[PDB]
Amino acid sequence: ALTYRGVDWSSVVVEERAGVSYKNTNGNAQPLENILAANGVNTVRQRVWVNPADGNYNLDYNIAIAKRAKAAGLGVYIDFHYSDTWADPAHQTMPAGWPSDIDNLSWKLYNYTLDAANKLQNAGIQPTIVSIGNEIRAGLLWPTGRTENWANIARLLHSAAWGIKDSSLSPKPKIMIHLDNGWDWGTQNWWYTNVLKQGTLELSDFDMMGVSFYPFYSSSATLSALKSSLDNMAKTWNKEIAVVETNWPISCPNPRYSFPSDVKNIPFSPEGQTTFITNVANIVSSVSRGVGLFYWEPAWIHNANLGSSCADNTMFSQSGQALSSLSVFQRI
Ligand SMILES: *[C@@H]1O[C@H](CO)[C@@H](O)[C@H](O)[C@H]1NC(C)=O
Repeated sequence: ALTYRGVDWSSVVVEERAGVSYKNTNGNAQPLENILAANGVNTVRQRVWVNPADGNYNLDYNIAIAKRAKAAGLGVYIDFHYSDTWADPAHQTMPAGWPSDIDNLSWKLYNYTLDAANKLQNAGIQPTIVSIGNEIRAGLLWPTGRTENWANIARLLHSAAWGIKDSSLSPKPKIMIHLDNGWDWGTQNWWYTNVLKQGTLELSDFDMMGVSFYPFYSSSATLSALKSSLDNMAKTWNKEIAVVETNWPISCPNPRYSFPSDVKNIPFSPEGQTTFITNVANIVSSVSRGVGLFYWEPAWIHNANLGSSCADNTMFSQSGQALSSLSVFQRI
């Protein structure tokens, strides 16, 4: 049913360079991209940073792994953070060297996006999806695009979108706007309504609405709330929808927040991951134009808790072997 069955495998080269040797469920060594493909994955998400000091996740880093994904028959979803480091609702740090005034920043954002798009094209990489920003619920490129400067945000997003549209990418990618807390209809509605009413960024400027959906940052993240929120988003703007980030723990000794009521019966184990992922996938599929699901960093074994309060959210053993839960992508 789902058009996109994927995972964010951004850390792949970082882990291989750290000595990780990935193995299939049979226990035999095999390139990660091939393991993913063999398990049903058809798309990989990758975070792109502007000028990270150590080079990890910069454009060259992404082109190299995108080529590998392409060779494994996997489509590529480019996630522009528009920052030199992690971009999230609490951090949208201006890339070093970029101007702060809206006129010039908008132009810089356009140039950067256009440039990156053309470089991807020249490398033979045509991403199927491109998000202009990562979880920009509180805006982007702070403080210039910090909420509530809806006028600046809409303008910046318009420039980013057209940087892609004016590029040489062929075929062109679907343009996505990504917000966190997919279950929170109030915030989704508040954000899109205020951004779209500015008159610069138009509905026709983008194609997809992506949301993050995690069970360990609030008990309000129920499957029912996700369903209702996505249904509302679909009926209001009728754009393709996708859960672009999600996790389920195989181990969670002491959570910082209570888990959502409709998932408390799901065990912390590979079997549990299979159940949770399949259920989230089917919630998306039950939504008008719900087309994708992406698990976040299933193979980052050296960062098992993946920034959450739960101990282990990966889908691979500490020795680098794919767990039984990875084949879930063959059934959604
Ligand atoms: C954007 O690129 C154009 C053409 O290369 C250049 O003239 C302009 O100065 C750039 N804008 C910014 C703010 O970098």
